[PDB]
Amino acid sequence: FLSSEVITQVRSLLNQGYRIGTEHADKRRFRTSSWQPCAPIQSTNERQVLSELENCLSEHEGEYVRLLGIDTNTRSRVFEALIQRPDGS
Repeated sequence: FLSSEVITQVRSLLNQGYRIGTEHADKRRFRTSSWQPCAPIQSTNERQVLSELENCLSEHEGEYVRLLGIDTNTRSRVFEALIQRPDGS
């Protein structure tokens, strides 16, 4: 289901030792950059992370979903990218 590009980004982050997070916003909240998190992904197992990521995406179909890479020691964000949009504009 997940794209090659999203799998590549996730592997890259995990391989570097970062945690993966995700958040979502409908079209109205996207306007004000008002995101809500999906459930935390504690696993560092690639199969599990991708599985949970796909659940976030499918639970929020028709919303924006943003992939995050998080330095666990700092809790600082090191990476962000949109991985799902509403495919109209």
